[PDB]
Amino acid sequence: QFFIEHILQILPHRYPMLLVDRITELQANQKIVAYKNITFNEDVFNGHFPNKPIFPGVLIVEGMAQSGGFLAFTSLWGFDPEIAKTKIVYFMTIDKVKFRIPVTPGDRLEYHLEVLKHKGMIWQVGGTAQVDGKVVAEAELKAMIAERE
Amino acid sequence: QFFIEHILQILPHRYPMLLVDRITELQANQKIVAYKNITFNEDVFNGHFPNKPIFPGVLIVEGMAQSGGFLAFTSLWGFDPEIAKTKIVYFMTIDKVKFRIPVTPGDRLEYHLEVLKHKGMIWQVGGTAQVDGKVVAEAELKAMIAE
Amino acid sequence: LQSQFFIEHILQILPHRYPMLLVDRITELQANQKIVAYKNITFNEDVFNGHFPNKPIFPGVLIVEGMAQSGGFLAFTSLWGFDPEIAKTKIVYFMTIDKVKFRIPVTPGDRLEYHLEVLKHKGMIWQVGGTAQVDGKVVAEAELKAMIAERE
Amino acid sequence: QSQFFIEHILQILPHRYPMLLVDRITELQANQKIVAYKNITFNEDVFNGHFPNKPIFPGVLIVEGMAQSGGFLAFTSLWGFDPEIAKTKIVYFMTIDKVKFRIPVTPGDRLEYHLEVLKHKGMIWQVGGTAQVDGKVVAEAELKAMIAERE
Amino acid sequence: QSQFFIEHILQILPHRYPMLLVDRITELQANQKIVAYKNITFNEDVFNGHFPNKPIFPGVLIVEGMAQSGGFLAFTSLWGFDPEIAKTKIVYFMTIDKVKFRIPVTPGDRLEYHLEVLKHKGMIWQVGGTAQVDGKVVAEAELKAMIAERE
Amino acid sequence: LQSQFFIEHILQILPHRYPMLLVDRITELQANQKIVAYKNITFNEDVFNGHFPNKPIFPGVLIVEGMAQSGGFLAFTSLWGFDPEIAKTKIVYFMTIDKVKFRIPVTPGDRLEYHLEVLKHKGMIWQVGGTAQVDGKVVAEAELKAMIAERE
Ligand SMILES: [Cl-]
Ligand SMILES: [Cl-]
Ligand SMILES: [Cl-]
Ligand SMILES: [Cl-]
Ligand SMILES: [Cl-]
Ligand SMILES: [Cl-]
Repeated sequence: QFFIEHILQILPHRYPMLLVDRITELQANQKIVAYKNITFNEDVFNGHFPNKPIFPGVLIVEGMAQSGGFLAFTSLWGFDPEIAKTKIVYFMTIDKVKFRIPVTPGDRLEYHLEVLKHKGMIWQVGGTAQVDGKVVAEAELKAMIAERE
Repeated sequence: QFFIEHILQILPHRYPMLLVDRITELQANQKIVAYKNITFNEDVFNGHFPNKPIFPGVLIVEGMAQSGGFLAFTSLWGFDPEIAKTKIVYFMTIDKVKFRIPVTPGDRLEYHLEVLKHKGMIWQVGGTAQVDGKVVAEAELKAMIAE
Repeated sequence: LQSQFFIEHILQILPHRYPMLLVDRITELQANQKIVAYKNITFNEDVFNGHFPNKPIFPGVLIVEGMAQSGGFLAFTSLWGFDPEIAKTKIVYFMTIDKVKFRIPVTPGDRLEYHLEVLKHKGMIWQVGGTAQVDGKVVAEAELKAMIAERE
Repeated sequence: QSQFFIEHILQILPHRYPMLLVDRITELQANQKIVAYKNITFNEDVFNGHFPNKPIFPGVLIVEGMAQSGGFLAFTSLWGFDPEIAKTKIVYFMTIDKVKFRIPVTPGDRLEYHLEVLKHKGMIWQVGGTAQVDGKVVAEAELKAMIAERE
Repeated sequence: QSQFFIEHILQILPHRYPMLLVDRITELQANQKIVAYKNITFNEDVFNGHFPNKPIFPGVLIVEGMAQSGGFLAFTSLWGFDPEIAKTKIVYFMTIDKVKFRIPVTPGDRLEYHLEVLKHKGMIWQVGGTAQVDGKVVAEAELKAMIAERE
Repeated sequence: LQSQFFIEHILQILPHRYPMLLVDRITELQANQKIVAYKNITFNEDVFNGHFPNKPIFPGVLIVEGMAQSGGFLAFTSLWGFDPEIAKTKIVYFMTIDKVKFRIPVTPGDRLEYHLEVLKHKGMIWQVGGTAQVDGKVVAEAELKAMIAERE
């Protein structure tokens, strides 16, 4: 399990684009289960939408991407902050995205990603986003890990 | 239950000071149980503290005051959005608060409040704030509803 | 229906608001066919504080979002024309997103131009596909299916 | 020293925007008392939600400002003015008692903190005092906070 | 009235967060002058980038506050405290001149705007004055605005 | 010293940060003489929340700020070329603003182009004057004097 502090040392993302609060499950080269809490106290809700708070679907995808990248990175180098700073995880494609249920404040947005296939630095992950056991979204993504600036 | 939509119709608090996401239990003139999710994606963490996100203890208290306010608006006027939209809430007193465990991103901050006393618009309640079944804080407070 | 709309008009049709209204101006609009709009990218946006420190890159998912909002404007006005009163009773919902591909990173100073075309539409169901471009170059491409839903 | 400005507060207190609620220190006696203040203006984010059409500086933030006042007094009383030592320290609230709000604080108010040390041992400080506007008391509070090395 | 609080300023000026830069009106003489102020606190977003580790209220925002004060003066002089009519007008500023900055403004400062009508002909208002902190002239500037119909 | 600089470069020269860095890219630069730069204007900027609701207008005073920052970039690079270690120790202070005229309101979707020339300069004191332009038209005019000083 990894907490926000650990996440912050692996991912370069910061406020307000770090969308993973905690990692509950992690199997190298296999899968990951992480989540992000959804609360009203988030700036996005001011505009999406007034008097009707709905967590953006694209951000649910961004959350799945971040989880997948965290998976791809730790599988290769484990918990290594120094190496994390020397790498970039670039998302090339995203496909098969489907939104079934709206995520709102109060929900625990859980990400479930598994490694579909990986060769070299190219990693393809897929899975779902869930709230209390039900699939609220699904998607497949492909990332490329490379050397930073 | 009362979801955020409902909460917004009763409490006048708005971003970034509305600190209750959902109401799980309510019993007029008795008690209320609600909660707020804590995530890194909240502006308060930029300054509290950099590299060490800790949900402010005073905001935990504010969240309990708000939970008690909801119970007060409802015990008073039931769920009546139009009477509510004309009021605001003022903090009167806060006492006997203790912080046991720090609340952080990933935590589900559950509020437990019971009414200790009340007269007219002045309400006194007390209880705790809990994370995964454990008490992270205790407090008592008195607020006033006003036109 | 005109073919050019400014932020004043976008605000009357779309429900999105700060910081999630990612379309600044509509330059071309063909009912039931296509729309060409754009969003200016500037460092002065909160998103860059966290994506990323010292290296501002506009989130690929937001590029898609801007594409969806552009398509939503096209879908709505393709049916009711510029009608604020009705627009305020409808909300465009996207059900799917496919074949998204990011080719070039978008950065402050860029003029992110959205190019969406109507692949299929029946009733309130709209399927759109297209690209996001900067200086005539494709920076991303996507396909999305949306639903014109009732706000209440 | 007895007077300190925002430059000095920033070097001592760990708090940062939008949670640094002390703008200036007008006087302080080591291990004894500190007088400081925070300017309240409409141009502050909390006002968007507290409350629309009626800007009222949150009561719990006045308490927060008093605590930070105490923290500054605590830190300088232990290590004097030492930024390098202070940069890795954090401050945890332990308890809050007998607080009472008497007058709403609004934009244009100069919120003045008055804290006195009621007891302190090691990293644990118990301060007590008031928040004043135009020489009048708007709030009272007693609180215990702990200075801790960040780990 | 002679003194207007944030509540009143909100009903007269269209400006909102984070561009409403006047917190209270302490003096107001129809067609002659106005004295108002805005508190300066660290808890303001602008200090995040102007400048990190050195909070200095932007000079262009001091002029803005001065302009806002001039506008209130002009509007109230024509129709008094009338929120209803206020919503149908705009105070378009055409020129700014002779502005000099003497002392930087920092968190903890009380920025007091001192403006006076230099000329009023038809829908054109010319105002000038200074920004002061604790009796000291911090900035001066002249501004010209046009009263028009809100669209 | 080149004549085209991007945000990553501007970030390494000017001390300004969000939400007060109002220059996104430099398109032209002549040491000690002139500079042409620009800032993209988008609805997705916090300042529009209050200036004004339902009618986004980029504040005129912020246009002068942008002109000053472009000037600042000119001054720094003229003085020390592209030098991040030395620039990092400085800040910029406004001294005077003059002859500012606001001819056309700037709104989301506009590309605010700054055109400044060095009127006078000696040491850390720089005096510049020029215009702010949108699609070839003069949107604003201004003259200003600024000083570069150690953050001490
Ligand atoms: Cl959505
Ligand atoms: Cl705390
Ligand atoms: Cl991205
Ligand atoms: Cl309060
Ligand atoms: Cl300045
Ligand atoms: Cl303006």
